[PDB]
Amino acid sequence: ANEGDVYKCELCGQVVKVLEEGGGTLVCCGEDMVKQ
Amino acid sequence: ANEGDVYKCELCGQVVKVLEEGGGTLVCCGEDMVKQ
Repeated sequence: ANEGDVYKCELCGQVVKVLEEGGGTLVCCGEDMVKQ
Repeated sequence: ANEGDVYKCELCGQVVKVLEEGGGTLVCCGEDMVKQ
């Protein structure tokens, strides 16, 4: 994901902002978080 | 996780901040992110 990017969990509605970018895929509730 | 909380992946260094709180556990590189 990228810096400044905002991700959401469609299962629980948790939302995060990417502060430091890295090559891993962000996961929550065992599903891929969705880029906003 | 809580609003304003910061999480990091110890494998790829990806750093996120929680904008909206949910009950799920944040995962990256298939591992639980660490609460900073």
